[PDB]
Amino acid sequence: RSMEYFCAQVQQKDVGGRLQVGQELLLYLGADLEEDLGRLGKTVDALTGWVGSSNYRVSLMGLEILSAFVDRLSTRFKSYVAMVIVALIDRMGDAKDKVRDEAQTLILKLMDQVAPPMYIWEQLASGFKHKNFRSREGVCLCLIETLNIFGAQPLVISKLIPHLCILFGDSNSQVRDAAILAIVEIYRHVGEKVRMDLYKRGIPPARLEMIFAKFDEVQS
Repeated sequence: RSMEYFCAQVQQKDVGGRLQVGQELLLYLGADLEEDLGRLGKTVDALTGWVGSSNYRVSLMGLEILSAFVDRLSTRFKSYVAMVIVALIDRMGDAKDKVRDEAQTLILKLMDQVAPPMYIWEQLASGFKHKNFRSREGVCLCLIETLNIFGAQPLVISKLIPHLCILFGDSNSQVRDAAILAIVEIYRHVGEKVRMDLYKRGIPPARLEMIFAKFDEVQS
């Protein structure tokens, strides 16, 4: 079976058959894919739709298939990053823990295998303002993981800080706390110049004092 075949199958109106279609595609990926670039794009497009699904089995299966496409395409997946990242930001807001986790894992995989971490972050940073509080928390958690896996050298820290500053004021404690963890982890990697930066961000004084208390407690 071929790409023409899978392109048609993943676009079926009958969603009920997505798991069966997906399993076949997964086996196929594991085993031309790139003989028609248009068809490859339409297939990835459709699977990005599957990631959207409220059925966790389908969203997970879409994530697995996209992950397999990343394994086989590497930097040739770059053209799909924009739309995949939008879907991933939404998915990080999913009610189901495993789904949120697999969404985050794929985002990190893009930074490892498809394009430099900052290229991904230029798109991913849009998620900081998403109107799902779980998505907002997830973007912060991605930043922490990015530092844990790739370090701070690949990123332009000054473009990420202002987003965290907004999230210090979030309506949810879990989002504020994740943003705080993220800024403190930036501090761990970059050092005292992060304090210098944070004085120029318009942060209210009592909040800034609180952030610097967290910095003082960085290893205590």
